[PDB]
Amino acid sequence: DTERPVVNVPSEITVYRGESFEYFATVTDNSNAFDLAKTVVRWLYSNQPGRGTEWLQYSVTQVGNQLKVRIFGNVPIDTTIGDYTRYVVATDAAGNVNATQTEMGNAAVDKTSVNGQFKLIIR
Ligand SMILES: CC(=O)N[C@@H]1[C@@H](O[C@@H]2O[C@H](CO)[C@H](O)[C@H](O[C@]3(C(=O)O)C[C@H](O)[C@@H](NC(C)=O)[C@H]([C@H](O)[C@H](O)CO)O3)[C@H]2O)[C@@H](O)[C@@H](CO)O[C@@H]1O
Ligand SMILES: [Mg+2]
Repeated sequence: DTERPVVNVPSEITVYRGESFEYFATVTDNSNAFDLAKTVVRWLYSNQPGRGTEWLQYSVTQVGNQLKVRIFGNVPIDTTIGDYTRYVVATDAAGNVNATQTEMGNAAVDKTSVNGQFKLIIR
């Protein structure tokens, strides 16, 4: 397996101050096999949910040949509204990833996107 996994995540997901939310991403791979421990939802700079979105939670569950990545949490009532770019990163059993931190950063400079990138919109 040299072929990377593919995340399907909505390009925008909208959450609301004071409310709980739940959205999903799904993941396929040519090998149908994954490293779930290395499948995460994170911001650019580190494998963390990110400043201003520390309450962004996720879980990863395999069902058949797909991963189901639940993206969920409770938005604090006093969170800053606006847009937050975040990433679903998946890893196949062979260690291929859909996007690396370096690919994410280069896309950010160039005003573009990588597979698994999404916009978290807080209202
Ligand atoms: C601080 C800085 O300019 N660092 C750049 C770095 O820039 C970040 O790149 C991100 C890529 O995921 C985003 O483009 C960040 O911008 C936004 C975002 O997440 O979309 C803009 C939003 O308007 C802003 N939201 C609010 C409510 O202010 C968010 C938010 O501050 C952050 O997500 C943190 O929660 O930020 C952008 O800041 C990137 O361009 C790299 C490339 O190497 O270079 C510097 O590190
Ligand atoms: Mg693969």
